[PDB]
Amino acid sequence: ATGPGIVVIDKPAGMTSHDVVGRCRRIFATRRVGHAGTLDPMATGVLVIGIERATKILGLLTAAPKSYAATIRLGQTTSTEDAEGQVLQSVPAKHLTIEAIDAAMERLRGEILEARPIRIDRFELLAARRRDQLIDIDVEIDCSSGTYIRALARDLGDALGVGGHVTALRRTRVGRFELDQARSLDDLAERPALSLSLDEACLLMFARRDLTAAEASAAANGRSLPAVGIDGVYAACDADGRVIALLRDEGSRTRSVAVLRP
Repeated sequence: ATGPGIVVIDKPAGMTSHDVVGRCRRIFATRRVGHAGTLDPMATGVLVIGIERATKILGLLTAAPKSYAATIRLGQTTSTEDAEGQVLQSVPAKHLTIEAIDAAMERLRGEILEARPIRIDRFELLAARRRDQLIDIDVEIDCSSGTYIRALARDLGDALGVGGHVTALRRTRVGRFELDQARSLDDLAERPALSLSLDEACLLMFARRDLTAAEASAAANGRSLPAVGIDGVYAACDADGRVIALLRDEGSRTRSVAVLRP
């Protein structure tokens, strides 16, 4: 009933990204639902959902930069590298200083089936608390993907010689979408609404090209148009501002990325 669009969800802890999609299928009374990239079950925070034909732009959202707030427990390793597993190795971290921790964090910035390059762009220390023999640190991580944040925490613990694991993980950003635009699933169930319509999401994210009636008919069929030198994927709109297709300029001709209004 809402039409196509995107919804920014604040995922609850423990829930899979698949099951969020499941709940949205029920909420929006449709089977055409997808997400723009998994968020770890133990994590909370930003998960971007597409409804109806907005599923066709999900791939353009998946490589977006991400930011996380995390807590790492120094002094203990666990079987899962998070607080859900049993403690395996336990040694006091009490000798560690802010200087030592911060320096080891700085050192872990950089680039880490086919092997994929994962960038840890930022690894910033916010706070540190003593918990008897252990140290809990609150951190912020900017990365291309959060898939190996557990490994990062383990690597930090390893670097400091005390071991580490993640006790809290919260995604604060996916591309343009932060937690201030995110709603809870109960909030969404109460009043089902999109964050943005598909038109709104494309016009926010991409460059824009207004098409004549002739160009608009050709775009709706996925046929090529003359290129105008636009840089990157762009929204090709009709006279009414409706986004017909997402295109890319390649030399003198366009190539269709996705047809949104066939």
